[PDB]
Amino acid sequence: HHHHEFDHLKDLFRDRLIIDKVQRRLPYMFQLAELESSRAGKVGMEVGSLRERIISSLLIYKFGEKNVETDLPITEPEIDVKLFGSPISIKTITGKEPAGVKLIWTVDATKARQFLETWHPRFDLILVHINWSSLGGVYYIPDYVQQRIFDEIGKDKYIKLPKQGTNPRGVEISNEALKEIMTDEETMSIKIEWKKTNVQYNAFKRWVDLWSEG
Amino acid sequence: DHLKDLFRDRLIIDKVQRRLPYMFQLAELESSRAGKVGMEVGSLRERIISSLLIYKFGEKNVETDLPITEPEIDVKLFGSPISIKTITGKEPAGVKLIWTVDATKARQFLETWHPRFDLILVHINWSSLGGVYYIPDYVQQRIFDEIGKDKYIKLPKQGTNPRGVEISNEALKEIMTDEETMSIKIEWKKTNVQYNAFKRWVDLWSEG
DNA sequence: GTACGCGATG
DNA sequence: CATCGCGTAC
Ligand SMILES: [Cl-]
Ligand SMILES: [Cl-]
Ligand code: NA
Ligand code: NA
Repeated sequence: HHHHEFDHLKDLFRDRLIIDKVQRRLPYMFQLAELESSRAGKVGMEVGSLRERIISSLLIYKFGEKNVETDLPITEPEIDVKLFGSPISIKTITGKEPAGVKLIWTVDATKARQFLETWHPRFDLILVHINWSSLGGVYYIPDYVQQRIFDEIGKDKYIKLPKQGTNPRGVEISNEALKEIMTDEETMSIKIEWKKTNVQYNAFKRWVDLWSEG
Repeated sequence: DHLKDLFRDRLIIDKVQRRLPYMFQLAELESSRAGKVGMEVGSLRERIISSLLIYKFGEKNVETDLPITEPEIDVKLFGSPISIKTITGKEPAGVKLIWTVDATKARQFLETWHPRFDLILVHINWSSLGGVYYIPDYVQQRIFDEIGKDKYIKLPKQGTNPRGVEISNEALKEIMTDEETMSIKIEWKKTNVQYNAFKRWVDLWSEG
């Protein structure tokens, strides 16, 4: 179709046109996502679900709709999209460096410990490190990189349980494990300067107009 | 806060009955994956209800500038906080008062919380009958006073993977069916509407 | 009944 | 160190 771009993830990350489009436009697209996922200028966690659409759409752009399977139930653990049948986890995180990234959105103490004792990395990860007005990047972290680090340090150092007596939102990858998987030689990245654009937008207008018309 | 006006104005009621299902269907279409609806649909439904308030009562009288992580309060109407909640089913069940699963913090909530704010509860029942309910703070408080915190508030069940502290189904039934609660009946009829979530973004990648 | 998605911000 | 939003479906 007319919106097609003229180890598949390796190919994506080395494609010069993809690199240029991501560097030039990912900030703008992510800014539209946040403008649609906020209230009083504060961004909701649900922005992640919209950013995920944007990243899956990059895959469709390069590889074609026939080769990207987006039809995964929204509550599926980990896997967000498949590329030529191969599962991909997408994660997004804002900060000077990524911190506190979740592996599962479970807070119950018993279920969290069950996860710690059973989970290991299985899926290729696309991690977007957002750092507004500064430098971040998008990272392709192969399943085997995650497995290497997990094998080396063990579950008890890789996985951080929710802290009891606080109000958290899930089981996290440890900050040390995250930094190690992001910086492995076999991890690929596109660096991004997250420059903001003067784009505005009132979330309520569409709906007020639908109430008012006719 | 004049919310009773919305529930007594025949003309606005008619627009709500004719248009709420369509708008809520769009919200679901934009909050799904593989045709399964995400919890975040509630945040978009809330925007639709706040917009109804803006239309009925005026921009000047509806404050929407509340942080997205504010507990309970979603909007203010003539200065008065309003909680908006949405729920799908044959009857409303398992509705959250706070999105805390931690056992200790959930207990603390149980021990300290009481109803304070007017509630707009939207009961969605696709292809059947539901409604929009205005449940005044005083109705919630009266039921809470009669049955007590331990019958009104349901703690997250330990050893399961839930999402928060709930109003009990007993309490929800009582506040919904109270004589002083007002409602607009809604026939939740689906409309033929085509939409693809990814198209916008694929097209922007191509244009970019 | 019980499974589960999405991180930003004090 | 910590705080909090949003229910569906299975
Ligand atoms: Cl991960
Ligand atoms: Cl309530
Ligand atoms: Na994800
Ligand atoms: Na709400």
